[PDB]
Amino acid sequence: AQNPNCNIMIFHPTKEEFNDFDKYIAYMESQGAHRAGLAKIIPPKEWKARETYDNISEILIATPLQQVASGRAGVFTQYHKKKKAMTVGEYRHLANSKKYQTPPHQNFEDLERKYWKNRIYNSPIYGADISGSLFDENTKQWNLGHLGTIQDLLEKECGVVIEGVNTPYLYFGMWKTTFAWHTEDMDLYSINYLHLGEPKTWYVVPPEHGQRLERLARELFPGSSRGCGAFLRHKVALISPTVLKENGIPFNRITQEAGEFMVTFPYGYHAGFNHGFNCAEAINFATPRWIDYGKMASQCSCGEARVTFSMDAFVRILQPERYDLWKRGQD
Ligand SMILES: O=C(O)CNC(=O)C(=O)O
Ligand SMILES: [Mg+2]
Ligand code: NI
Ligand SMILES: [Zn+2]
Repeated sequence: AQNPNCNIMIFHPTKEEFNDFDKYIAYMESQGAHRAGLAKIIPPKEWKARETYDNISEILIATPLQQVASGRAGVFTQYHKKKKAMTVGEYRHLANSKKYQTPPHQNFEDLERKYWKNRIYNSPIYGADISGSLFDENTKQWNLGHLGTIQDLLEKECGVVIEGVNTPYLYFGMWKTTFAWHTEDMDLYSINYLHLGEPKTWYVVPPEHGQRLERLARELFPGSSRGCGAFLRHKVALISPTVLKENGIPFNRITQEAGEFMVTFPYGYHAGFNHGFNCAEAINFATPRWIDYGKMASQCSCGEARVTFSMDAFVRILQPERYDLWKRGQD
């Protein structure tokens, strides 16, 4: 078995190897990459997502989110308070302000220490889930707005034709902006490209150990657990590496820098934070190996997680029994 310790793998495709997306994903899995839950892909040196970022300030963040924390430094929840709309230009200025900017630090490790020590005492502002793309239409390789769609994968593998579309989303982050512990909708893959700015640190639990994380989460957030049988789908809970180590949960960490892709694999729980002002683009995708994870994916039926038009069809076809009760939570 390849990659038996479930380490995060880093790949350096040639421009020749960067032409066929599906084939490269299947290559990485041949080498065991999926066992970690997360992989890094460094694009060929000749490749570019676009010519420059010089004119992005006019993108609108219609609902910036202030991420308010509650709990203790290593075990907290976050709630997203909606703020007034601002442009990317206004957001970048805010991120660079004395109140919100990255503090002085020695290296990524000192900064990680400062994040876990101090996150709860601040409320950084996140521009999340903004439909759109920053890839130039002329970028033919690994363009997240030109991937084959999950609906087309389900059609090719299973023969069924369903409604829905699959498009990317932009994320604008600042120091301390945080993504809570989660897997993707329907335990899909994701791919995330860091277009510009400061790094993003990731934590990930191997898929084969995801239930260990869930059992810890039920112990640490007991009333959330009683309220919903899949409350990590609400994307509100954080658990530090120190706490994970104290409770024997297998995990890994890695820092993504500007110009790099990350792939998350089905049922790979992940969480993380941003080091300073940045812009990432991400989209879900599927492969044939995903289908069985889609069938087995947990769902939020308490009604908090409240998910897409396109996820409806996935639930209807892959989880017909749940269909019913799940759409009661989503209506
Ligand atoms: O970048 C972020 O804020 C969150 N991204 C992801 O969870 C992802 O790409 O799966
Ligand atoms: Mg613009
Ligand atoms: Ni994710
Ligand atoms: Zn729920």
